[PDB]
Amino acid sequence: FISRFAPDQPRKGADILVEALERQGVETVFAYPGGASMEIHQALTRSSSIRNVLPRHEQGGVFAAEGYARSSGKPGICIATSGPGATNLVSGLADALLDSVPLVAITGQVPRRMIGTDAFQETPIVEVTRSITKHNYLVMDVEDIPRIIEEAFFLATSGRPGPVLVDVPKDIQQQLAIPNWEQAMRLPGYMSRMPKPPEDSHLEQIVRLISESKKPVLYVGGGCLNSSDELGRFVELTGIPVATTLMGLGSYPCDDELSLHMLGMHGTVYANYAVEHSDLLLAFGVRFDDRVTGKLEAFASRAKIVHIDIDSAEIGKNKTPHVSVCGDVKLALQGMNKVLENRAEELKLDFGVWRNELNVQKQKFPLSFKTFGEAIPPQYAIKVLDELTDGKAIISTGVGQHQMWAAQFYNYKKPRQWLSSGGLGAMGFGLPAAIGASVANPDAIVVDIDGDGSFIMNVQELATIRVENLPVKVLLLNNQHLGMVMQWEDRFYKANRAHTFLGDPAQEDEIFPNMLLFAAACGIPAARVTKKADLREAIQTMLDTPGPYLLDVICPHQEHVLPMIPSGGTFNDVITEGDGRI
Amino acid sequence: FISRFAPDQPRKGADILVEALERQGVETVFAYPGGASMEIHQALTRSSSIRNVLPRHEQGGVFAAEGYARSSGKPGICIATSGPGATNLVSGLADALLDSVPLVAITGQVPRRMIGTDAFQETPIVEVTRSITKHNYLVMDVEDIPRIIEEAFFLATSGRPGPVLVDVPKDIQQQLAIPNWEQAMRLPGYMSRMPKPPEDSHLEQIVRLISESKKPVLYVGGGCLNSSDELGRFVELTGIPVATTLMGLGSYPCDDELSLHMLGMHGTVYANYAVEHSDLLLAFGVRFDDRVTGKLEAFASRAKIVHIDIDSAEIGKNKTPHVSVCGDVKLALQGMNKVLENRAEELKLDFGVWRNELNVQKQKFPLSFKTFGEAIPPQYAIKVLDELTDGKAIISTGVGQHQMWAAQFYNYKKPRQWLSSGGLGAMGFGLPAAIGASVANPDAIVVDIDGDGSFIMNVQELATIRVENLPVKVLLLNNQHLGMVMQWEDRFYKANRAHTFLGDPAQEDEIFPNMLLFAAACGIPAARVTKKADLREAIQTMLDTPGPYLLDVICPHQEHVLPMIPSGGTFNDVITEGDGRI
Ligand SMILES: CC1=C(CCOP(=O)(O)OP(=O)(O)O)S/C(=C(\C)O)N1Cc1cnc(C)nc1N
Ligand SMILES: CC1=C(CCOP(=O)(O)OP(=O)(O)O)S/C(=C(\C)O)N1Cc1cnc(C)nc1N
Ligand SMILES: Cc1ccnc(NC(=O)NS(=O)(=O)c2ccccc2[N+](=O)[O-])n1
Ligand SMILES: Cc1ccnc(NC(=O)NS(=O)(=O)c2ccccc2[N+](=O)[O-])n1
Ligand SMILES: [Mg+2]
Ligand SMILES: [Mg+2]
Repeated sequence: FISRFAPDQPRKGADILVEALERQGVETVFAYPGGASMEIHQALTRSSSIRNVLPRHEQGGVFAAEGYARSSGKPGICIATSGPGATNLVSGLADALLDSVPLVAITGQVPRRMIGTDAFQETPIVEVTRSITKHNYLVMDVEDIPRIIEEAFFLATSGRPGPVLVDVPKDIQQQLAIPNWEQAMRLPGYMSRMPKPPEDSHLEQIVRLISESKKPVLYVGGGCLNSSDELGRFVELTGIPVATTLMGLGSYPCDDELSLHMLGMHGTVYANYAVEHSDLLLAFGVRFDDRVTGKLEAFASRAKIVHIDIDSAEIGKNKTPHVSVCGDVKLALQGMNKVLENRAEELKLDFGVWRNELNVQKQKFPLSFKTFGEAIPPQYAIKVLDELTDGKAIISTGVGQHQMWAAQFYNYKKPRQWLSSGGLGAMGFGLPAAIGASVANPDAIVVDIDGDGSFIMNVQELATIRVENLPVKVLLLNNQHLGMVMQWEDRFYKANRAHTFLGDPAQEDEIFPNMLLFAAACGIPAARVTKKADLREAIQTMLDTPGPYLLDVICPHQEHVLPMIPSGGTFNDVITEGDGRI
Repeated sequence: FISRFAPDQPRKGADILVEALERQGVETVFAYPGGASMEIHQALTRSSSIRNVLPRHEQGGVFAAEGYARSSGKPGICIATSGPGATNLVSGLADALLDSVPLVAITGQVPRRMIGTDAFQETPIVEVTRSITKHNYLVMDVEDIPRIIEEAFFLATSGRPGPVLVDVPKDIQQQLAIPNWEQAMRLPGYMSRMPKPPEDSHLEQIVRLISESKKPVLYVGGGCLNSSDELGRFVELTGIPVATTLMGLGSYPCDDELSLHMLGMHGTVYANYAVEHSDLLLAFGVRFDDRVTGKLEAFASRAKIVHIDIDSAEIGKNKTPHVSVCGDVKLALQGMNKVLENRAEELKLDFGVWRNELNVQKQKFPLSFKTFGEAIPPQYAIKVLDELTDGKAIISTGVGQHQMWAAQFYNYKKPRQWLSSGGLGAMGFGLPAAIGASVANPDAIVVDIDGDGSFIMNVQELATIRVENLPVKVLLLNNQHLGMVMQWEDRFYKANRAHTFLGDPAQEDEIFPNMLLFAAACGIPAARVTKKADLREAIQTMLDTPGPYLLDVICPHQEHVLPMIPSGGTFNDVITEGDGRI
């Protein structure tokens, strides 16, 4: 590593922190400047390897860092000033923690001598973010910067990945010092309980259970994002069907005959059927979240549960397993793969009768949508995008109906193609997320499947897309409503509208606001499409036009995401029919 | 009070909470719906007295409630869903606490049985907001709703006003119960240390000090917002000049001969002079914040300090006073006014020599600006707005250069005409704040003096302005930069630009983005003005056109806010000359 400073020569704390980032392999930050972080931004300009993407609001900054992180496997880095800068990161951090996204957040702070005095732009950010980050730090000495950054990146990326925040007082940024880069990390506790490689004692007991079962199911989630090859090989050696959580899409290719697609509340009927009637549940890298389980005692009630997780706090949290393995699923699969490879003819595994039993359910209840006259079905739009991009686009989304359809109707080949807020479910995620994805993946098609409710929340980032000259494609499914809330309104509150309409009550038939004009304000080419016939061409034009593009897709507002298990329900409660129409 | 329910008849917790609001005199909420707050929104629709203004992002919601609160003296109410809804309020709460703004925030939460399980859209909001609210609550029983709401509004509005958050679990919203409205508030500690009326022992000692002083100064702040009459009478009985904090503008009319205008870092030279050389400092409703004091030992170092504050934790926090009074400044002035009225001829007060000494400073160093050819001076634009509105507009602002000029160059007659984020200094405040102001004041001219950096952050609220048909006027001082950061960049970092340019580096002379097109997207009439000559007419057109209006005012980017005391400095360090030019 080549420094920009002599080994014996003092420099500012701000300059130490930036070098600390360079030494971690950081190439991009998302930083919005302010009083308490100016020094860091000054140090940033004199770096040649780190580029800064300036957002227009710091919530854009964080979600952009998440996009960056989710679409690459690298940690996302964002920087903010004290006070209002810092607090605007809060939703992103909470989002990153719940979805296990590696993130390092750096915030400026008032000078140390003023911490606690309610100074200009002061917020006890360490206090505020304690329950919503993996860990955080207040830097109280310039001597500590090398050690804290190293710890921050280590903690953020190791074990169960998560957000780490580092608060840096202005006077520390200014203090001249000589950094020492060979300090030991002060993480003795965390480091002592980092999971060991799985030994064969546990792994052969699982292969034993597989060979003894008649109806096995793979329940696969966000823990498997780095184990696509391993899981691939595991399936071809067992022939066990694969259900997936929303966070796990793409781990196993959605367009394969062994794929049961997504399970859960808006999961496919056949996936939930498989899990309902399975005798062996192989839960790899999941957290038995309420959205997939529903009522707990009814979830895989006839199943022998095997649960592999890198977090011990997750094992036996919601459903208590029969067999458990604590550690990396990649290694567990690698180990299980060898056992299955060696004893292949010794086992002669055949799950034909079970796989077939599922194949009839896949036909009796496949994913379906209605086409009404010339109106665009949102589902069909996503199918056309899938066909035209050849299933190879990076997709980010907002939250709601459109998010579920983007999950249901696009066929993700690899993981890290699907970027979405699952745990927290934060609106205004898709657009800034797309920015991060595109900066991390300069040669890939990046499409933000967004809703008009979500899109508008962080519309200011269209300024960012244009200025940063990024080829973000926006497929806006415009249905004039907060659809997800409207669906629940329709089915539980006698269709009584409670502030879910997003258009203008005066001109109730006019599309409002005009999303094309937002795009024009930022010099981004845009088109609107209303007839289904024009769709195939409109989307093709979006893809072909160089640089950013917005396509406003008008959809009938009364479509419903199906299937649906009402919250806290069972597989028997599954709703497969109906909409907000007549 | 007429209820919508029989006294003996059960109803939902959601319906109890809404009635609790009606019983408090609530007429407006700012609420964005979601999964965990649907029930509240359903209960809201069946209320006939409370209207809901739906924002497009919940940070808009909070700042709108702040606008409402700041421009009326009533508490502002906002409602949000769990998780991402709740976290998006965070900047508003922190803002409201630092500026002492009465606010009640209600958030939905996951059902009680799931608190702590990282459920769908769960955030420990009570944990997160503890250090940034006056108080908060987790409701654990439907029986507690009447008592908690009453406590919430009491705490939010009594003593030193502030934000209070009430977290309400979904199952509590659904539970049927019969509310009891006569419960005693469980605030024995808070209620026992609520300040008593000031007795004459203290007040005559102050009048004694006034008559003994030769160079007295009134240092007046946000504590005086409800004491404009009392302070008015106090001045006409003493003839003591009035300096003001940013939060206190309008308490004493800026356009009066006894007014020293604003003091502090961007305060007038004569105001800071007065305070520097005063022998008696009358600090009424201020908090000796670093922005006005600078280096503490040098601030009024020759002055006898009298400090009246409703918060005992503020008295002797930063500067230790000689004499102090703990309580309401309105009552203290009322008491002091009688003493001064009775002993008028007995004292024969005359501060001519001191007032005159200040009058020469007011001439030697008045507020000034340069006009460059045909380009618009931002200062002059605000002067024209002042003249044309007759000084009677409600003004909200973003944060930065434009905020200081809106403070310096508009002459506020009454308090609660000036709405601005002072303590936290949050960008994207001016626009949603204006919405709250206009909903609270349907017949007043409401103008948001905003900057292009700040404006874009919450540009989505233009959808809100239009749909809610509110006559918000937006005077956008567009200088293509984060000006305040740029000014500091110019004077401390050799003009080295560190991510402060907001336009497009490709088309560097084109105004970017096009703010008129944002306004058009939301069907809001808009015009751009570049030549100074067209300004008088452009602004007049903004005022005359019914409904919302945006005026894009182009300004040379290298203007500097003056005067300026570099942070942590003295009156001797005052900078009165220069800009970002040649
Ligand atoms: C408004 C809303 C939703 C509607 C989103 O509106 P959209 O128009 O963006 O998406 P669509 O459903 O119509 O396709 S879904 C939802 C959930 C699942 O909690 N919420 C509540 C919600 C409210 N606020 C934020 C920041 N995030 C949220 N998820
Ligand atoms: C960007 C910025 C400022 C520039 C604001 O840009 P504007 O264009 O809106 O205003 P102007 O100065 O050019 O007239 S001032 C400032 C301070 C005083 O901390 N910050 C840092 C800042 C950054 N982010 C938020 C939410 N609030 C802030 N105050
Ligand atoms: C652009 C700009 C505007 C206003 N202030 C500043 N910077 C500072 O004030 N720096 S500072 O002196 O260290 C400071 C003193 C008290 C509170 C906060 C800060 N601060 O956040 O930098 N920078
Ligand atoms: C619009 C919409 C979408 C999804 N969910 C919901 N509501 C619920 O799920 N209600 S719920 O069952 O009480 C619930 C269970 C677990 C976590 C969170 C909630 N919740 O926030 O309402 N509402
Ligand atoms: Mg929608
Ligand atoms: Mg500007």
